[PDB]
Amino acid sequence: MEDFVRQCFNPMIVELAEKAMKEYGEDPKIETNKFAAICTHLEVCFMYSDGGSKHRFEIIEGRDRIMAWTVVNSICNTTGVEKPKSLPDLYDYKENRFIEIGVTRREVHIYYLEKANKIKSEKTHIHIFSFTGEEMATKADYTLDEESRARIKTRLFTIRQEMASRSLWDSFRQSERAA
Ligand SMILES: O=c1ccn([C@@H]2O[C@H](COP(=O)(O)O)[C@@H](O)[C@H]2O)c(=O)[nH]1
Ligand SMILES: [Mn+2]
Ligand SMILES: [Mn+2]
Repeated sequence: MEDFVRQCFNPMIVELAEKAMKEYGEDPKIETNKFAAICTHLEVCFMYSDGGSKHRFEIIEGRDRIMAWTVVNSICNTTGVEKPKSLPDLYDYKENRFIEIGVTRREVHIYYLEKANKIKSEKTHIHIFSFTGEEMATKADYTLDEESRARIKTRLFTIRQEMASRSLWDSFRQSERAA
């Protein structure tokens, strides 16, 4: 699986993923499934950000903590939006809301509930994707156009197919744990 992650994800994503894991005392070389998951989430966030018009989104995920909060605090001060308890994935300038992205190896509804439990009374929008073309979003408001969503869903399906071709899918699919 390590060779797979290095092969299918761009180096910027891989480096960010490795850093995140190490910050948690985890070795990307050993907890490979987790390594792949972080990379996948990151790719989706970047793809999602590229989905709208130029300037539509601000990417929060993938930034170091100080920079991430700086962006979030800056957004809150200027737009008047309430400050989230934990870092969100992106900010939508058009809808003026923060977005939390989830990619799940399980089922979208369960993952959405789990995300919602963390967010609570939070006003953050939630968008969940699966590797099998399913998606779930807050108030069924999908934010992006179908073509954009389709590209993400296809890429995820593709990752799944590639993993399966290497016999890595079964382990990967079973490595996601509940809240
Ligand atoms: O402390 C953390 C925070 C996030 N994640 C992982 O980072 C990715 C993105 O998290 P989120 O933006 O969906 O919370 C997911 O694979 C999630 O498990 C962790 O492993 N530990
Ligand atoms: Mn995040
Ligand atoms: Mn996320």
